[PDB]
Amino acid sequence: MKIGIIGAMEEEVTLLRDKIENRQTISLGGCEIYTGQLNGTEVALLKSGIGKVAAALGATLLLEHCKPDVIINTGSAGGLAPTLKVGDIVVSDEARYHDADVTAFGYEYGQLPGCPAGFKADDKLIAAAEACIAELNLNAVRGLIVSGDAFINGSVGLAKIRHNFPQAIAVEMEATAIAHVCHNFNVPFVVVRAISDVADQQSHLSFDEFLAVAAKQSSLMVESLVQKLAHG
Amino acid sequence: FSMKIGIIGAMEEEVTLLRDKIENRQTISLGGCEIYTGQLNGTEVALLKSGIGKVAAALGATLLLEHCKPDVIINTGSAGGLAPTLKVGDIVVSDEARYHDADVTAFGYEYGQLPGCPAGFKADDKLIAAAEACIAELNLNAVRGLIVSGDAFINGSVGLAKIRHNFPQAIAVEMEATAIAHVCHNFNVPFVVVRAISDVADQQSHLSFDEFLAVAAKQSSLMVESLVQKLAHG
Ligand SMILES: Nc1ncnc2c(CN3C[C@H](CSCc4ccccc4)[C@@H](O)C3)c[nH]c12
Ligand SMILES: Nc1ncnc2c(CN3C[C@H](CSCc4ccccc4)[C@@H](O)C3)c[nH]c12
Repeated sequence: MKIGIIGAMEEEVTLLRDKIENRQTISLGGCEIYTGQLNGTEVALLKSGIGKVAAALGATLLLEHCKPDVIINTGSAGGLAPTLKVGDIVVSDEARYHDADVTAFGYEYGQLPGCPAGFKADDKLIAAAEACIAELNLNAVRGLIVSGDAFINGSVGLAKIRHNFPQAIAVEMEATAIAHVCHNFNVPFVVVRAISDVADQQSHLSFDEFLAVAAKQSSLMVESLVQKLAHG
Repeated sequence: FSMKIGIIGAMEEEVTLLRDKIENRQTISLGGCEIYTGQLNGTEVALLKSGIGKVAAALGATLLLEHCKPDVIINTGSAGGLAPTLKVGDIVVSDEARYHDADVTAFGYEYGQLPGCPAGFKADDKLIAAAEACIAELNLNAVRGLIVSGDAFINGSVGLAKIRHNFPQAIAVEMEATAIAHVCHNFNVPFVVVRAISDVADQQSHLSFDEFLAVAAKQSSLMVESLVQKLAHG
């Protein structure tokens, strides 16, 4: 069993990179993949870069060169669910683009042609993440995570997300692109991210202040998740 | 006699004319995409049908580069016209490509720019020069300039007005070119976009698109055919 892990930023993957033993680095298409073992479990950790295209490019390389069994997308997120606080965990049951619009041709808002309207996260991965959450006494929410190529900062951008996706629990920039690539290769995925901000007019300040905490929380969750998946 | 020209279009109607002209055609099926290998009037080509939108294009482009290692990439297909002098059927050639829907301006990046990327991706001078030569030789109407991409079909209202405000110099809008440019940038692969106008991205864009996609696909395909020939044999 080989678990794939994707994070956008150095800050989001560095704690995990530090823990990978028998570590090698694949440098390709402007991405880095760190292979080896995380607490005795085979992993391949991609630092993708920010945004949908970076993520898609990276995920494609990871799948092709490492052939992981499953994909875990980690990192920070803007919280949208009312009970989320900075540091809290969000688990995808599903990922959708909040910025895709071909509704003029009768696709669902956020759906692109040739894709499902949303991408369903894997039930077994979700169950394992929720067990870890319980064992670690974490505050978490499970639900729709929406992705776009914009940093959300209140105002019109937030209003548009609330309009189209009142049920969305968090917003970020890579998860759906990762889900989309996984869909095309029939690879199970889950998103396990931690809240850095709440996507409002204070989101820039909050993010600067709480990215470190979000990166730590998400990484600790991912470590626990990898362990649970490999060793029950 | 040793070059391989990569060509990318999103939709079947955009690649079908080119696909039909491929000698010794074969098909590679991978990651939900198709790549047609063979020769086009004697020049080795690899033609990708990527599907629609930024991720589809990125996934497709990555596979094409990894599996086929083309020397250059030509992005073909339709676009919404933004430049005044553009009519349906006319050619657009990219000088450069920017995301019209990327916004990390909150952290001081230029509008359209993603962190880790240049603010826009420049098309290859030689590729552009040859595209401009084919335009003269074919006696076509064309504009060269900035082409912008996003994951939305543009249909007037705020959608169009926002693009025109943020990119007053943009000459066309579509949904794959910048994703392709971005992937090519990361692999150090020269690209050019050579598309043809199907609509003017206004209230009427959906009707205009349905009506003039065939014309767009024809005119773009003709241009790519001449371009491949020019790149291969001067
Ligand atoms: N409010 C928000 N909107 C969109 N995404 C997020 C995220 C998740 N991220 C965090 C990452 C950074 S956003 C742009 C950026 C670039 C350089 C420095 C700081 C921030 C990007 O990979 C997506 C947290 N809060 C968000
Ligand atoms: N007004 C416009 N906005 C964005 N893109 C375009 C384009 C270029 N295309 C044409 C392609 C189709 S747009 C979405 C779509 C979906 C199903 C059926 C028809 C069109 C997509 O690859 C981007 C032409 N006019 C456009």
